[PDB]
Amino acid sequence: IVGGYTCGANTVPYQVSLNSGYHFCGGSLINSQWVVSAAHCYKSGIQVRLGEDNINVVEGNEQFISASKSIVHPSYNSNTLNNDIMLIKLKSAASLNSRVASISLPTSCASAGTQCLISGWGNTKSSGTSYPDVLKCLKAPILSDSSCKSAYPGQITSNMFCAGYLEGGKDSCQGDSGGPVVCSGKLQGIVSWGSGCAQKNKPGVYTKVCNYVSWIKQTIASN
Ligand SMILES: *P(=O)(O)[C@@H](NC(=O)OCc1ccccc1)c1ccc(C(=N)N)cc1
Ligand SMILES: [Ca+2]
Repeated sequence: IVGGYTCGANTVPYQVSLNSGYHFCGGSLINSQWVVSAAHCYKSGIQVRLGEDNINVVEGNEQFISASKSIVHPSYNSNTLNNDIMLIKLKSAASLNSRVASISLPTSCASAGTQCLISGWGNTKSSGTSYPDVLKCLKAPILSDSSCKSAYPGQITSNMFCAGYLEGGKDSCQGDSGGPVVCSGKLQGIVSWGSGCAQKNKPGVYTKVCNYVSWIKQTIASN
């Protein structure tokens, strides 16, 4: 996160760190045994890390649980990033408590103008490269389908929305992928792509999670 602020230890109880020896992506816990993230973050050997604030230090509230499985969206296109969503079932269920908690799924899509919260451990600088330790947060608005298309002619599908500031200066960045965009308590977006980070007229682009609620629900009922 570029241009955001330090969240405060465990104030985003649903934020997940995906680690394969090092944090490579973020995620969102959606129930005792499942995490949603971006399908562009798939690889094998993922250990979900819940209860994290500083990812380089054991501070006491973590649950590190290996992935028993991952299901990348059947229609994921890595080239276009259309359908950038994947589900991660945990080896063991997590103990949910005030500091470790699941986010609820959307029953409706959020519209343009709705302010959300994007969080992650990704790069903070659009200057010399710098990765943090503790979770950064950014409050930011979903933009209009039209400004988003105007900003990326030809690349925005119906499962994509933009969120951010066309002025530049605040955005998500490398390493933030797969993590949350929560608006009014609902996980509405998954951090997916953008052109550079925090640049003028190039906002963050997010998987429109409301489009997948049915697939998610059906997958968790059978896996
Ligand atoms: P994420 O992996 O942290 C990152 N996306 C990533 O680099 O891969 C997708 C990609 C597709 C096409 C060209 C480049 C990258 C990411 C997430 C959010 C932003 C952002 N500016 N909001 C940037 C990169
Ligand atoms: Ca930690």
